Amino acid sequence: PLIVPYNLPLPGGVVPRMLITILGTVKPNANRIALDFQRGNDVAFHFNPRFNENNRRVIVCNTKLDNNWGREERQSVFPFESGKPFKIQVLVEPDHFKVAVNDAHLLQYNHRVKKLNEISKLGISGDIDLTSASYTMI
Ligand SMILES: OC[C@H]1O[C@H](Sc2cccc(I)c2)[C@H](O)[C@@H](n2cc(-c3cc(F)c(F)c(F)c3)nn2)[C@H]1O
Ligand SMILES: [Cl-]
Repeated sequence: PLIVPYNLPLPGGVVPRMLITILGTVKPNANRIALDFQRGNDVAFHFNPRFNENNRRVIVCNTKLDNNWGREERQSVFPFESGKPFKIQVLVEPDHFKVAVNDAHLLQYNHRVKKLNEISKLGISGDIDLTSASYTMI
């Protein structure tokens, strides 16, 4: 397994048609997972599965600018299960990140950070065993 938190450089940032794949297994009794697509210290796209927010499972997405979080976008469709292997695919499209989990579309997140070629890091954190993190062009 890879170390978590994991810092994956995205050389030259992201671009439409770029597909980022994260493979791992959710730990038993997991509480949270986070993907952070970052432009320097800003977080262009935070993707945050929460396994127990008031005894509900929810995916919270947001952007952090100058250390301030913005308006949350929440998705109650929750495809993760404690103890189980998963695949998160983040496809960069011209106007949003498109996320599929286990080959099923999950959500889209409109680009708030617009300098895509400056979003040059993906951080992976939380309650997972991380198997691989990679990217390719489709
Ligand atoms: O809006 C989104 C944010 O919400 C709250 S901050 C807040 C409070 C009130 C109103 C508003 I607007 C925002 C969270 O604390 C933020 N978070 C989560 C993680 C995190 C770290 C890790 F190391 C993990 F492994 C992990 F899974 C998650 N770091 N930061 C982020 O999720
Ligand atoms: Cl959290």
